[PDB]
Formats: sequence, structure tokens, C-alpha cells
Amino acid sequence: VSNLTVEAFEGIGSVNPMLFYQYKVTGKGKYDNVYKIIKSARYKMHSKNRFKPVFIKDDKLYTLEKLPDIEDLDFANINFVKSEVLSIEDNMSIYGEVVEYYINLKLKKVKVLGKYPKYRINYSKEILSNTLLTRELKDEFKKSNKGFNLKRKFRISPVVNKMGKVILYLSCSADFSTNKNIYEMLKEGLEVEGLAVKSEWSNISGNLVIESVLETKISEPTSLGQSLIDYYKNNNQGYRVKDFTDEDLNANIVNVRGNKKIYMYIPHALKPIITREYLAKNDPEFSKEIEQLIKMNMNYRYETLKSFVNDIGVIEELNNLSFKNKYYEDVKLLGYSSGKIDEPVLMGAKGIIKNKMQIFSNGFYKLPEGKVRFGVLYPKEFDGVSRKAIRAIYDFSKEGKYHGESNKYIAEHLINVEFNPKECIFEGYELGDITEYKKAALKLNNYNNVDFVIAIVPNMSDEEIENSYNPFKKIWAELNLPSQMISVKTAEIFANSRDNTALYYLHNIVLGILGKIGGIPWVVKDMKGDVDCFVGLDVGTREKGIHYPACSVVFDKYGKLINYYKPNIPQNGEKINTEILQEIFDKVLISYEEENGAYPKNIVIHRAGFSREDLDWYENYFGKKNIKFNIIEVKKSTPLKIASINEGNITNPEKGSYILRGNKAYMVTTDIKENLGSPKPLKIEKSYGDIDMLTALSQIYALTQIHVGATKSLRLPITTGYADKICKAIEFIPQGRVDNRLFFL
Amino acid sequence: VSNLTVEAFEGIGSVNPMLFYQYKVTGKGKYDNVYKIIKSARYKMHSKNRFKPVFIKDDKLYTLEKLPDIEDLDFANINFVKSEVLSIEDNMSIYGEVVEYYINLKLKKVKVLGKYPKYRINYSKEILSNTLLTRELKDEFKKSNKGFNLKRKFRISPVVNKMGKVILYLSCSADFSTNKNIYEMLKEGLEVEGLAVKSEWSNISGNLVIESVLETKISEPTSLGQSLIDYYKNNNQGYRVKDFTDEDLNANIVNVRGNKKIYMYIPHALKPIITREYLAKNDPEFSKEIEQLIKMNMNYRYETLKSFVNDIGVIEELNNLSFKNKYYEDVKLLGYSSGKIDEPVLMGAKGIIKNKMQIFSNGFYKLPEGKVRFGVLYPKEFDGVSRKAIRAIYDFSKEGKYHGESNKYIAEHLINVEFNPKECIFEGYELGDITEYKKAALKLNNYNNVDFVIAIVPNMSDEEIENSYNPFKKIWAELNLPSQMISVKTAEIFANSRDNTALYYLHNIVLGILGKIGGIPWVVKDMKGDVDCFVGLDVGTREKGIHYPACSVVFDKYGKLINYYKPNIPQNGEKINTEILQEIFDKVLISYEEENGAYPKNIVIHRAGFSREDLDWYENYFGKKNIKFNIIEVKKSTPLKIASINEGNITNPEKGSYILRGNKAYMVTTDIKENLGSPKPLKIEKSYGDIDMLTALSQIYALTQIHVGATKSLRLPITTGYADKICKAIEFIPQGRVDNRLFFL
DNA sequence: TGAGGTAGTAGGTTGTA
DNA sequence: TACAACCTACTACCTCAT
DNA sequence: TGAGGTAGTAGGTTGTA
DNA sequence: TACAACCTACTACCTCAT
Ligand SMILES: [Mn+2]
Ligand SMILES: [Mn+2]
Ligand SMILES: [Mn+2]
Ligand SMILES: [Mn+2]
Repeated sequence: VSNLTVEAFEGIGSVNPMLFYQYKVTGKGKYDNVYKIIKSARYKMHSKNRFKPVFIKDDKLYTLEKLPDIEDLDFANINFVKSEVLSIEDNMSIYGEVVEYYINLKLKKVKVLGKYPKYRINYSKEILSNTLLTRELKDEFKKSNKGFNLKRKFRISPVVNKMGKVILYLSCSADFSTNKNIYEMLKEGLEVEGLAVKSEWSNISGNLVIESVLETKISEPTSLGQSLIDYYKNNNQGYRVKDFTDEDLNANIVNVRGNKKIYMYIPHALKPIITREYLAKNDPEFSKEIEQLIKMNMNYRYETLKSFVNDIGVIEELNNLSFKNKYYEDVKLLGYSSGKIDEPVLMGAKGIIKNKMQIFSNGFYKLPEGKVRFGVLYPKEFDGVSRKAIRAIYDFSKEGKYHGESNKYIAEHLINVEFNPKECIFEGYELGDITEYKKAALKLNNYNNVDFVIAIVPNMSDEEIENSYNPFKKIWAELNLPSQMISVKTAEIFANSRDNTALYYLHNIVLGILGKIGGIPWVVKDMKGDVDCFVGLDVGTREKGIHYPACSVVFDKYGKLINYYKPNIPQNGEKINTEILQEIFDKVLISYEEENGAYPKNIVIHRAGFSREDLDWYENYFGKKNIKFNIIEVKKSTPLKIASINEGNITNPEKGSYILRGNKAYMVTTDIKENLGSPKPLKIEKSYGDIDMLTALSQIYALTQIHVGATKSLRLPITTGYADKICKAIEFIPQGRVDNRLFFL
Repeated sequence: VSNLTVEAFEGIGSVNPMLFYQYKVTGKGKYDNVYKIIKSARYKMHSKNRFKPVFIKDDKLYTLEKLPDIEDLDFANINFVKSEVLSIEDNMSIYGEVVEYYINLKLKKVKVLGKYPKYRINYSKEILSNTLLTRELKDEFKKSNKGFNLKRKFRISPVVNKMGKVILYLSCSADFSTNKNIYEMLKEGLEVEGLAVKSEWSNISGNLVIESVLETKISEPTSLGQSLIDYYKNNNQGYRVKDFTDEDLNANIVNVRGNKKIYMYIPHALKPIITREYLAKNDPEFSKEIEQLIKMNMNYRYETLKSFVNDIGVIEELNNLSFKNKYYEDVKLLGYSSGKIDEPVLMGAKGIIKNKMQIFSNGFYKLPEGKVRFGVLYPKEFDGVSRKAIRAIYDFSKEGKYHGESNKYIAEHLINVEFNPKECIFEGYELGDITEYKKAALKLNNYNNVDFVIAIVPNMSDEEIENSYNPFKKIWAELNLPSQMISVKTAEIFANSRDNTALYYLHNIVLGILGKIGGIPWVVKDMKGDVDCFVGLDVGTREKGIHYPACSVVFDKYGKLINYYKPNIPQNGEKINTEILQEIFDKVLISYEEENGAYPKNIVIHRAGFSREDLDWYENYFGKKNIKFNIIEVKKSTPLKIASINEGNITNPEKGSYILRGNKAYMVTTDIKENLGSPKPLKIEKSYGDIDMLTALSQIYALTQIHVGATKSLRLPITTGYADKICKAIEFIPQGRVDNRLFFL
């Protein structure tokens, strides 16, 4: 089979126990808590003594050479205590930080073209390289004509074991930056009203957008009684305004919104935010060109990290610590156990389907009882386009036809829909006010001959005249009518395509229509392990200080949705309260007992993120009820990438490819081709349970492949994935009694 | 008529412009913001210089005598600038703080019984008196045998006009305190496991409850490596542990829960929280005895504040400023305009009702269409008690009978209910687990012959075996069946009463049953002013970091509920977002157009609290739609009390009694007899609108008197009152389409 | 919002304590 | 205050080919 | 949770900036 | 950090008397 490896390079030779200088931080201020100042004391002693290595154990600072005890800090009186050779066996993380410091100090001395520094070193795990290794294996500055920089952004994490052997865990991202601030764009004369920007002279994390450009110069005394240059000199920041010339004083004052009031900054201090949108708006050719540079398959990630490690080389102050430029041939050397999980068997109306598109030839597994009467909203200037769109949808669903012809790929009577262009209604709506959208949706429910809406909304782009998706879905949630919304662009694809491109649009639209009416296209034939129901718990954070409700979804062992429970009250944080856990799991056991006749003997709880809930509550709750339960932490955001090494040839791994060490597991659930990036695996760890992680990973990978809303699988299992979809459609939850209908899909 | 006055005493003579010493606070720390340290600098310069008057203007400190510039503070370098006689016309608040300082300094020198200080002065607006003026006009220490103190808690607010004349606005509350800490209760030997306590050695505001009492002494070195006395000496707080004796070192360590982890305090530092519950549990006779001392009618409040002002007397450092000991005979001298608002005319089935209890003789105004089938849950050991309870409810509602006899006060066929003890179901439920409560409610909806539930729940007290209200109301909200819950004690009142006491129980239960099925008992005959709909906006805060959704209720001009809108997403703060305002008021105009055929020409928005929303949004939204709108800020919590002075005789004001100065208005909406306290008026101000405040106050007082869930009126208007009731029943909102049924009631 | 993925940009929450 | 793991939101790009 | 009020205890959020 | 107006939660007490 294909071996699996991670982005890791083995260190040649070990590190020795070396002399450290233990320092003490005490709470010199009005407080006495040193834990709230330990990292600040580390950073100030590192920065105030020409960037020399300072490390952190629980209350102490450790240093590789003799530095004077600093009383100059007002918050931290760092003082020498003793001189101790720390052993490797008790100080793994400290020697990991030592190795990453010496990697940083070795890479600071590396140059490109003999003049330019290659790496931007701040002596951290994060390393920005000013140049990029290209696909043709050449270090090149990726700049544009408009000053946009692309920088390869490395993240090192060396791990030292008890013997001193070092394993350099690596990853690489991209970094969008620019050297042109707003002063240079005003010297050039660019439209800067409304740009999302950041201030390089403050560390405050907040959305900064430009209101306008005032004609007042920065040297003129402002509305606060003093000028802005005087305002920067009074803030003990006169060194930033010291190098300003007379032409710099002729800069126009650019006021900037800081989400509470109008801030007043100078245009030299503010730098624009280089998103994909800004980069595409200003220089679209450069944003085309870096598409193969930011979306890196595992071979080009290996070549990038190989060039990085060749730039590291030998480290003469760690007993000649050099790193290999090859990945491990297997992760068994790293403790992981690798493999591939077998594909789920998906059942249809005619039996096993080999692909998800064969469900439109075989027919869906469960059609809901009853006839589905359509209704259609569409904007008024898009009439015949919407005619052709609903014509294509109905010919796909009922009459089994694509482009008017009966197709071998499509079965007749996929969904028992009822749409007659004489009988069914086409209510057109004028684009415009939001209350007119809401009244148009209420007007379409004025006629009781509509059981499902195929409303055509404008594009999610085109920031002009308001989108009707949000008012339509809110009103149809208030009215408990399901609805599949469609952009104007998708309707124009249905009107204007002659190839089979719109067929896949039709596949996903009809799977949406089916899931929203309680139908099921495919089911699992058999789930691995002894499980009765799946619960996917999640708490999402919409904004600052706003949390989504602790959404749960309930599945059976075959992965069809029994239930979802949105608690009506929000909570304080990402931990679910035991009262909310009471609500959720009483709803779980009630729904499983309603559809099955008894309590579930086995529950697997897929907690999205960390299972920070009280485990003693869970043990009491399911031990009083004779329920064996399992808590699996399914985690989305993880910088770890899995490769497939095959006689030294790095490639993207297939879906179902996992690595497993202990309870932590990284599993690839997406099959992503080269020149489209590399697959982001799911970090999966078991916080509680007694099922082995092979069963848990097989169940999670089975739950990824049974996403009933698309013909291609979800990256997340639909426990945590449908919890995310309900957190997205949280203002769109239908009013009436909770059932199998998947509104969020 | 009866004059209205406020708790205010006029000052005899004026204050002169006096010499101030303007000081400067600069941001000496790593920050430069002086507004975040101005009050701390005021307090430290006040405390570090033997409690001398320090005042705050926007960035400056003002002082009445020459104090040295203090550089000892690490955060504030307070420095003298200039010496200026501030004029009265520009510095109203500063001279108000001067007068309140000199009142504090005059009252510090006042003694009771020649030995004991009367007042506890911290030189603020708040003044605790150690003694109480009793009802018999005698200064007496209100102590108990268990160390519980009652203290009269004054709040002064002198107001100086431009001429220097001073008006002492006053109020008085009570203060529950004790002198016995947990060290003295352990020396006495009291049960202290589980007590809600506070630490007198920290200013952190949080719930502190005792987990247990450890046998470890406080002198023994703890689990942190150091003892607790060493922990207080290391925190620069060795003066608190300096006076401890050997018997103090034999105190047991009392660990205390601080909502995140176990804190470890000594029992001398922790003081128990003296609530009404703790006071009633320990010394119930003293809590009986102070009922007429904390709930003070306006005459006893006048006598208390009169004794307070007689203790103030003449102030020789404010040009002999003495205060009167009489209220104003009218608030026209204070700028207010007083009066009484006419009573609302309540219409019934037979016409105008003079009292709300005549609606049970005349019949209700609107019965809903259809027959209402009861269903009853009750706990199993309370069977015949629940038989008699539902017997009394059905004899009141349908057969018009009280205690089995046809009553002249009760009309036959009040509500078209259907309850046959042979046909209707009595599902009994075992008290116990919450999931058994939820399954009992689902079992009562297993039979489809129930349209309303009269479920009998256990008491809200009796912290033993779990209350079933919350699971029942959650499940019946999931099932869209309305339900009137009843305690076991109320059912025992229906079973065991022979007088007309349970008749009022029956009145409020049947008004609840009527409002929850969409019926309306009474309506307004005519509303004052040109208004089409009332909107009551509110955002509630359940806990720290948790906000209730921005609930709105919609009324017509006659005060019957058109609509309520709970947004599905929570928000960050008490300001309603303009997207949420879009949702709310589109729902408002849609509901008024659905029940009336057009948009409302006039809207009055009763915002509970502050109308902190964007007024430009409102003006744009209702100006594009040709709607004149009004925003009234109806405010619950206000220390201001209105009196009725009648030839110098102070008494409680009637309901509908208002005072009005400008846009701010205080209106008494509750008719509260003497020896039951004094009425808390509603602070009401118009943030936007063009209706006069007499119309706004008449509409608010009309909206108080049409609370359809009780035979006695609500203090709040049912705009803000029903917004509060939906915020309380926020996890109890029924699933199906929003209608006239008042679930929250 | 056809669906799903990769990618950056930005902002959080919590635990480490 | 501060990073490490986790999140969320938004936007490009890219593809979909029994 | 019959309903409503007054009362304390406690904890917030925001604006003042 | 800090008070001033506003809130919320909880608990006692008290009453209800056409
Ligand atoms: Mn989520
Ligand atoms: Mn969808
Ligand atoms: Mn409220
Ligand atoms: Mn009620």
C-alpha cells in the first residue's frame, strides 16, 4: 500500500544538557500574580538585551548565557536565582524552544542574492521567508507592480525526546503583505475610501475601515486641540514621526472607523488589509499567478520545507545538530500507526451505489410520504431565465430529463414533485427593500398550494441591490415551509448551458430539495462498531461576546438524522452547561426512544473542538440510565498535513487515510488532486470512551461520506458538520416541530 | 386634589464661589489615557491625605485646600496647575459634590448615645447610618441575637443651580449586614457548609459559596507550599494577619468556591451574605420584625429623611447652609408638573367593567374560536388534591361555580372548556428525574384530545425532589400546546379552603388559561393620542456575557397583542443592531398590515431601559415608509419615590400619579397601601418623538392597567412588561407560528 | 445562496494559572 | 498581558465530468 | 410555578472617554 | 479602574376581599 508520513524532518545527532541560568519573576506591581506577567517579562528581557534566548517554565526564566537582572521593568523584577544544568527528561518543551531558537538564529544569517535577508526572524515558532521557492525550485520574490508581497510563512515545532534526539515538525503557509501604505497610495493617487486597513503602530485587533480623506494636513492642530504629530510625540512615540520630511507633513488626514468612534490616524501609519478580495480587485493577474503558490500540494510543500531545512543546515551550538531533508518513510518511527479506512457502502433504491451520482439513476432510498407542490420566487427582470431554471429542475426531478431529453443518468420520478406551469404559481418580486422581500415570501404562502419553494435569489456577490436570501429563508422558517434557494447566476447556467455542466448543479439542487423535505438519498449499509446513536455537539462563536447556541444533532447508527436540538438560551463560552447538557441529552434519548422503542445502549458524542464539558456529569447521567457512551473530539483547524510517501515521491493522500498515535488521530477525509492544494486532515481525539480509535475513525469517515446534501463528501462528519450547518442557519430554523427535514442543507 | 412631591429638602441660603486648586493627571504608565485613571487618582489622593475633598472635572482634580502634588502613585502623577475660583454657572456638578462632601463631613461628627458613631461615612453619595429611626420616631440599633444588623442606608444628591441655591434630593434604603464572620460562627459551632459568603479582604465581585471545612489549621503550610498566613503576608497584606492571636491560628481552613476553582481563605476573612433567605433561616423573628422597617411608606420615609436632615443641620463652611426638614408643597417649585392620569375604561362582554373582577360576572371580551380540551399532569402522591384543584378550575371556568355552588360573582361559560372526568385524561407522574418529567409531558401529548394542560407541578420552594415546571413548559413549547402550571400548594389551597381566598387564585388561573388560548378578557375603549401600534423593545442580561435576544412585542392601539418577535441570534450588548431592528420592525409592519390592511401611521416604541439604538436608522426606516414614530424609554429601576403631601401629611400616592419635567417623567402605576411599603414609580423619558409626554404617560398607564394575566395591574406597561415576560419565558417559547396566544403569562 | 474543497485575510475563546 | 490550540466570519479560486 | 407588588442580597452593561 | 444609571437573577413578606 501507500505509506503515510507527516511534514517532519529527523535531526541528525542529539542535543546535550546545557547550562541554564534560572531567573525569578515577582509581582512587583499592585498585583501579586506572576502568571499574568511571565510572558511579558520573557519578551521584555529578550528584547531589552539584543535578542538573546529567554525561556519560560511555570514561574521561572531560563537563559543560555549570563544576563544582568533587570529592575528597569515596572511590572517585573527579574532576578537571578541559581545556575542549573537542566536534564532533558524533565524539560522536553524547554529544549524544544532552545532548538527552535537556534534554528531562528541560524536562519537570520541566511541571505538571498547576497544582499537581501531571506527570513524574517522574530525568534518564535513562526518564520516568514521574504522569498518563495517556486514550483520550478527557485527562490524568487513574489511581488506585484502594486506593491503586493507574497511570503512563504513557516511554522517550526522541534520535538526533543529524553535521549536528546530532535524531530523538526514543520508546516508552511503563505503571507499576504504589502510595502505600500496609504501615504504612498495618496502620493500615487488611489481610491482609498472604504478600504479595510490596519495600523502598524498599534497592536489593537479590530476592524479598521477608512471613512474618508480629510483635506486637513497632519501638521495642522486638530479638533482635540493638538496636532496628530504632537499626539504621537506625547504618546512617547516621537521616534516614528522624527524621520518625517516636509512632504510627509503635507499628508492628508485619513480618519478611520474603529467600531465605536472615528479614530484619527496619519496615512503613513495605516496599511491596507491584503485579502484575496483586495488582491483580486487591484491586481487580478498576480492573484491568478499565486494560486499555485498558496494552494500547495504535498510534493511542493515537501520541496518548500526541504529548501527551508537546507537553509537551516548544521547548528554548531547544539552539538552539530543538522536535520535531514527527507520525510520519514513511515510514521511508525514517529509513534503513529497509519492506514486507510475502507469506503462506506451506500445503499439506494436499487441497492449498492458505487458513486453518489448513481443515486439519480437508481432512485433515492427514502422518498417522503406525499406529493410536493412547488412554488417559485424570482426577480422580475430574470423571468425567462427562471422559467428555464425551474424547467430544468422539474425535468430532472419528476420527468427524468436533462436538456429536454430523457437521460440514462437520470431516473424518472426521482422526487414526487408537482409542478404544472398552468397550476403552480410563479410569483415574481421586485429587487429592492427587505420588507418587500418578506412580503413577497408571505405572498407566496398566501396560496396554500405550495409545499416547497424554489425561490431565485440574486447573487451573493454584486453588493448592489439587496440580496433576498436572508429575508426569504427567515420568512419561510417562520412559516415552516422548506425552500431551495438558487442564485441568478445558477439560473443563467440552467438557461444558457449546452454541456453537462449544469447537471451537477441539478444533482446538488435535487439533493437539497430531497433533504429539505425529509427524504434520504442513501444510507449506510453497516456501521463499524457497537453504536446506537451519534450526537454532534458544537458551540460556535459568531462575533465577539456572541456565542451560537449549543447545537446538537442526533443520528442513528446508519447516519440518518433523528433529531437536532437548538437551546433557546445562549451561553457564556464554549463549554456546554450541565443544564444545557440535560436538555440536549434528554432530547437525544427521547428521540431515540421515539424512533426505536428504547434508550440507546451506545452513544458516540462527536464534540466539535474541545470536549470541555464536565465528564462527571456525563458519567452520572449515562450511568444512571445504563448507557455506555463515547466522546470524540473532532477538530477542524489544524496545521498538520499528512503526505503519502511512495519510494520518496510525495503526493496527496487519498481520503480515508489516517495516522493514529494513542487517542489522537489525523484522518484525511477529502480526496484532493494535485494542482488543487493538499488535503487538510481532521484532528480527532477521544476524550472519553472505551471504543478503539479505529472504530471511532471508521465511524467519522463513514459520517463524512453520507452527506446527503451534495454528490461530493463533506470534510467534517455530518455530526459536527451538520452542527456547523445549523449554526450557520441559526436564524433560519423552521418554527414547527423538529423532524427529519434538513433545512440547513 | 392631592399635591405630589418628591423626597427633596430645600437648602436655606446659597453656596458661594470658593477657591479651588486645579490639579493635573497624566498617563505616567505604559498607557497614556488619563480617563481610565482619573477616578483612581481621585480616590488615592483623597485617601492618602486624611480624607480631604477631591473632585473630578473631565481631566483635572479640584481641591478645597492646598495639598501637595503626589508622585508616590505609580499610575498617576497628580500635579498642581493653578488656583481658580470656579463659577457656579459652569460647575453645577462640582458644587453638588462639594455640598455632598460637607454633608458627609458634618454627619461623621454625629453620635448616638454619646459613644457610638451614628453614620458610616465614606465621603460619597451613599451614607449608612448605624442606627434606625423606628416607626415610633426613636433612633435604635436594629440588631439580632445572631449578630444580624439592619442599617438605614441613605443616598444624598444635592443639586446646586446657577444662583447657588441647594436642593437636597434624598432617598433611603436598608442595609443587611452582620458583625459575625465565619471565625466567630466556628467558635460558636454553626453549620457553615454551603453558605453563600463574601470576602471582606478583596473587591472581586463573584459568587462565593463554602464547599466544606478542612481540618487543616491556617498556620500549617498548605498545598501551595506556603501557609495561608504566609500567603497574606506575601501579598503586602501582613497588617490583617498581624493582630491574630494563638486561638486565631487554630482556625480551620474553610475552602470556598469561586466559580472556576477552589479558593482557600481563612474564616476570619469571609463574611456570610445576609439575604432575606439567610435572615429568615437563621432568625425568622427578626426578619418578621424588620418587615415594617425595610418596606417603608412615604410617611416613614419622610420621617427618616427628616431625622437625617436634622442630623445635618447648619454647615458652617458653605455660608451657613442649612436644609429644611419639610418637603416641597408642590413639585412646580422643582420644575416638575404633577397630576393624576385618568383611569382606562375596560370593556367586557356586557360593557364597561368598574373592576377587573367584574369580567368574571360579565364574561370575557373575546373567547377564541373552538372548544378547549383540558389535560392534567399531577404528582402521584397528590391525587385527590389535584382532583379538587381541577374540579375548582372547571367549575369556575365552565359551570360558573365556586365551592360547588353557583356564584353571583362568576358567570356561567366563561371559557368554552371541555373537561369530563370520564373522558379527559389524568396522567399522573412520579416526582424524580427530569427525563421522566419530559416523557410524562410527551405521554400527555400521546393522546390528541388535549388542547390545554393544567399540569400540577411541585413547589418552587422545597429544594428536594426536582421541580417539573421547567421540563413541562419546555416540552409543551416543543409541542405548541399551551399550559397553565399550578403548584402543589395552590392545589392544596383549592382542596382545603372554605373561604373566598382560593377565588382569587381561580381568577388569576382562569385569566392565565384565557390569555394562553388567545382569548382577551378586556380591551381599552379608547387610547389617548394618535397611535396605531405599540412596540415594546427590550434586551435582557441573564448572566455575565449572556444577553437575552432583543425581544419585541407588538400591540394595537387598544393594547391587545398582535405579535412578538424573538430574534434567533443573541447579540453583543444592550444596543439592538440595525439588522435586528430591521427584522423586528419589518415583523411589526407586516403584522399590523396583516391584521389591519395597511402600515401603521403612528408607532410608539417603548424601549425598556435606554434607547441606545441608532436613531438615524429609525428615521430612515420610518421616513421611507411614511410612518411617524415615537421612542419612549420606560425605566424600571429608579431610586426616586413620589409622595403625596396633603397639608404637610405625607402618604403613598395613588396609581396614575405622575410628575413631569421636560421629557423625563416619574409615574406611579401601583396603588400600594401603607404598612405595605411605598410605590416605586416608573421613570419615563422620551428619547425621540413629537407626542407630548402627557399622551405618552397616559398610554403607558393605560398599558399597565390592561395586563390580561392578572386581576391586579402590572407595574410596567405590558409593552416592556410582556417583553420582560418573554425574556423570562425565553426557553418556553412555543414552536409553531406566532399568534395572539400569550404563553408567557 | 448548486455543492464541496483548498487558500489567504481578520477576529475570537480558553487554558496555561 | 500572552501565545497555543481551537474556533468563527469573509473573500478568492477550483471543480464537478457515472 | 395564582397573580401582582414591595423589599433587601447579589451580579452585570454602558457611557463617561 | 470607577461610579451613575440602568439592568438582571434570587429570596422574603404581603395581599388578594366585586
Ligand atoms: Mn462549529
Ligand atoms: Mn443548501
Ligand atoms: Mn428586560
Ligand atoms: Mn403564568
